[PDB]
Amino acid sequence: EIRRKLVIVGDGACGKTCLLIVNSKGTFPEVYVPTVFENYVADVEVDGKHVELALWDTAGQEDYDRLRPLSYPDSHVILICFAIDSPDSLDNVQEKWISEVLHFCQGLPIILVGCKKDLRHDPKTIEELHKTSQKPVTPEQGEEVRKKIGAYKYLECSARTNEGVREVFEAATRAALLTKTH
Ligand SMILES: Nc1nc2c(ncn2[C@@H]2O[C@H](COP(=O)(O)OP(=O)(O)OP(O)(O)=S)[C@@H](O)[C@H]2O)c(=O)[nH]1
Ligand SMILES: [Mg+2]
Repeated sequence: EIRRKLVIVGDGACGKTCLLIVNSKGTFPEVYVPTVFENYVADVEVDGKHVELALWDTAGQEDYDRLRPLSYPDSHVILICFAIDSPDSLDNVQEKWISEVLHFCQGLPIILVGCKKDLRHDPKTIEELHKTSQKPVTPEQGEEVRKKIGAYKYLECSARTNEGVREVFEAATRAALLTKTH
């Protein structure tokens, strides 16, 4: 039995829990419950190998800054997430999340994950951001941040539509199988 540990971090409401549950359970949560700390598990098949990937969900809320790092030890891959309909959430990837991850997870592969990809072209979302002179995050913007934080890959996904959800955890599992070779 091959076992690896994934930890997902990023701003509150950036869409971490919905990504984990859609990958592992296969249904979008009908109701929104802010996370404190939860652990899931998913069978991931990449390159003929079956990996039991432990999904360590964390609190994006800054009120839970203190106890969040208890999730990090013995991690094999880190997903730092942001919401594509929130440029501010991509800022916090650089301003908060990379500093924390690097304090506790020296030498790990990081996948930068743009969540809520379905909201980029959402006419409702575009109109609402345009009111505050904001635009949804572009793939080029995520690509530059990926490069600046030294993230291995940048992947865009939508838990809502299940677009690019599998590609996130397949890349994460491959990365985790390199981090530890036993
Ligand atoms: N449109 C869209 N909405 C999403 C998606 N994923 C999550 N959401 C919405 O965003 C909100 C936050 O979802 P959630 O996954 O709980 O964020 P989180 O990062 O876990 O939030 P927290 O526990 O750190 S406070 C919810 O209202 C949910 O419906 C997505 O892929 N597309
Ligand atoms: Mg959550």
